[PDB]
Amino acid sequence: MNIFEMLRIDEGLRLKIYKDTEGYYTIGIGHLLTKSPSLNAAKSELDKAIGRNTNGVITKDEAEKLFNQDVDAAVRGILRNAKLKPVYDSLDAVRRAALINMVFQMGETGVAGFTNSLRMLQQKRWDEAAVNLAKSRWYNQTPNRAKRAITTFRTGTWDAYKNL
Ligand SMILES: [Cl-]
Ligand SMILES: [Cl-]
Repeated sequence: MNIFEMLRIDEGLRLKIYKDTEGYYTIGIGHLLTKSPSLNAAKSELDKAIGRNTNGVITKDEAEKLFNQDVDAAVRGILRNAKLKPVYDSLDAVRRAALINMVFQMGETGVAGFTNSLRMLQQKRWDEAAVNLAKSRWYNQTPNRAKRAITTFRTGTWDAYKNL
C-alpha cells in the first residue's frame, strides 16, 4: 500500500465532472475544479487544467496525470508550511501518508488549523491525537474516511485500508 493507492481508495475515479461531498465540481481522483456553483466555470477550469476542449469528460490517463500533480502539490505544501513540516519530519512513512491524505482533502490551511492534534502527533501521543482529531467537522461530515485516516495515525499500519 502507498499514498497513491490510499487516496485512490478514498476518492475513487470518475471520468465525468461530478459534485464532491460538499457539492463542489470535481473530476478524476478527487481533483477539485471550482467552488463555484456554475458548470460552465467548472468546464472552463477543466479545459485549462487538461489543455484541451474536453466537454466535461477526460480519459483515465488525463485523470492520473492530474492525480500525480495533486499529490506532488500536497507534499510540496506540507514541506513549505511552517506548521506542517515539523510534524511530517517527525513521523514514520505510514503516518506521513495519512498527513498527505488530509492535506489532499482539506488543503494545507485547513490541516494547519488542527493545532492541538498536530502537537499531539509530533509528541507521538497516538490515542490522544486520535480522540482530538475526531472532534472536528471533518470527522462529522465524512466519518468513514476520517476514521480510516485516524486509525492510520493511531496504529501506524495500513490496516484500515486492507480489504478495500
Ligand atoms: Cl491544475
Ligand atoms: Cl466518509
